[PDB]
Amino acid sequence: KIEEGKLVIWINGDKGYNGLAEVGKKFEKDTGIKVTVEHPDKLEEKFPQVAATGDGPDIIFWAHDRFGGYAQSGLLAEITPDKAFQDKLYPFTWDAVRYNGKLIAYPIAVEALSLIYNKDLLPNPPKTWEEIPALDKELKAKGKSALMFNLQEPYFTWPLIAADGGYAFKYENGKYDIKDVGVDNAGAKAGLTFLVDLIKNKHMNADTDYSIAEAAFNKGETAMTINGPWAWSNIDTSKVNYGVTVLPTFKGQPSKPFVGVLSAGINAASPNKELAKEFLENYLLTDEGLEAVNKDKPLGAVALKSYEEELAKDPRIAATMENAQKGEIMPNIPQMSAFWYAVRTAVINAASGRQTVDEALKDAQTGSELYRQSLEIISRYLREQATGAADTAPMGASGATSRKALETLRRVGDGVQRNHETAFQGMLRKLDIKNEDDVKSLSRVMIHVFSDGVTNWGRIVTLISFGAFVAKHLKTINQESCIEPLAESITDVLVRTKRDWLVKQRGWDGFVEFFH
Ligand SMILES: COc1ccccc1-c1nccc(COc2ccccc2C[C@@H](Oc2ncnc3sc(-c4ccc(F)cc4)c(-c4ccc(OCCN5CCN(C)CC5)c(Cl)c4C)c23)C(=O)O)n1
Ligand SMILES: OC[C@H]1O[C@H](O[C@H]2[C@H](O)[C@@H](O)[C@@H](O)O[C@@H]2CO)[C@H](O)[C@@H](O)[C@@H]1O
Repeated sequence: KIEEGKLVIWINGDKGYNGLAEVGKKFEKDTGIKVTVEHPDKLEEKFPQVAATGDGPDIIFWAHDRFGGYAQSGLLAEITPDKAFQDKLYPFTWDAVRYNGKLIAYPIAVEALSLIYNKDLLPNPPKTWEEIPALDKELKAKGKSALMFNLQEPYFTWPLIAADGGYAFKYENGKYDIKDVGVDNAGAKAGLTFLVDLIKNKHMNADTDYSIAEAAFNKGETAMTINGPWAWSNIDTSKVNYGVTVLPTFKGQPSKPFVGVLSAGINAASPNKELAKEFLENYLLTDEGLEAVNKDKPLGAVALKSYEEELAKDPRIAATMENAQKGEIMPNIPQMSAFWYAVRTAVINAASGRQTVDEALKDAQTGSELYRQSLEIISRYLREQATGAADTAPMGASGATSRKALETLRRVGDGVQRNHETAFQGMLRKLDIKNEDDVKSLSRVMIHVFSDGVTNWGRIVTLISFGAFVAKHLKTINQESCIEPLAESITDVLVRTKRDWLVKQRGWDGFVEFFH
């Protein structure tokens, strides 16, 4: 479906897309291949939908956090640069784009938020978040405000939520404990409560978004903002005497921004993969290519060592790296999209007063844990049904919920398979499942049948029960390796299509209560 002999690129509208188009024109001059750069709204949400049907751009740019989910869905081509090329970029940038041992994108630049301040209003920035209410009172008396930043995207509030101990997925001993989510701990509550109190005390407004905060800072109305390197170009045009510095501390601890590596992935459905690799390696990831993008909107600390050696001399880049070192590189696990949606809703609801901080972060914790919790129950049920023996591994975090949900699923799911054996057997025979490809075909039908019907626990149990019925068949035909992917497929469609309803039921605790 993607046209051969051209390149279509998607990049966010806050990045240097006109500079990127200049690199595309240089590519066309040599090869005669036209390069079209687009910046659609919500491109990070559109890409997984359109690429799943074989459509979409040839190349997608986004921070690396979204790319593990795309790679898990088979939407990205593996990238295999030679050693000479790999050595030109910092190794930690390649680490950001590695998923299941394979490189799935080219790293471009390292982005971290910093505190940006107007030196003409505030010659010295505040070192702590705690002093911002008094600074706002002093500035309000002269017709100014202390701080405005985007409150609609959780990326900007995360540094404050993480400062006193909030975390997305625990990281210790060089590994993630994906079962350990920290969005509703005391640290996360303290940071979000601080933000909500700034709004309650009229130091900030819940409706402030990217455009509003940018306009206020660039017009000299607010003394400070929180933003990344891409914002510096518009501040330069405004002529505000600005500085870029370390984010304020909270409870004496540094603010911890989630660090993104802007990366370029190649669509697995592209018939232009070799053209895309040539464009990215030999035109974009060069001093001249990155300089073209950087001159339109600054990239941050670029992954290309030769160019970064020059950019690192800029005090704004040193401040960006200082904030990056105090924060953490984002995970790229497929559940990052769910974590971001959950925290986005939590911040918006707490800031507006729709939910208290406790209610908001409890829902965010449920939403963030949903995939792993659902897979634990569904995988265990399918495998024990297929083999006749249960998994001996400990349940882990939220073990009581997992154990009680599995006990409930055994009672209700066994009843579904018993009573509906006729239709289940008839469907299993019509599907003629013999291998991995037949399981993938079953999964596509399963998605639309499940999604279009009514949302209730009885239909959710039927979906999972049919999965167990298929798992028994897979065991019989020596295709036991197909059971875990089937469990992942069932988990995917459940948590993706029914996300809001599942969170509203308190997840699997609601299921246990419903069938008590
Ligand atoms: C109060 O209610 C409850 C309380 C406790 C527990 C359960 C319930 C409950 N509450 C609600 C419903 C049901 C039982 O529903 C069924 C039980 C058995 C069969 C059907 C349905 C309808 C149901 O189906 C599904 N529900 C949810 N997710 C999925 S994903 C999926 C599915 C579909 C195709 C695939 F390839 C793979 C998977 C189906 C599905 C839908 C229809 C199906 O058969 C239709 C008849 N065919 C069979 C084949 N034969 C040759 C011709 C006649 C079958 Cl077998 C399946 C598995 C499906 C529904 O849509 O409501 N139970
Ligand atoms: O707000 C959640 C959002 O955060 C990050 O997105 C950043 C992006 O990394 C920056 O390059 C810039 O565009 O600002 C975005 C925030 O508006 C994550 O990369 C993204 O996945 C997540 O949804």
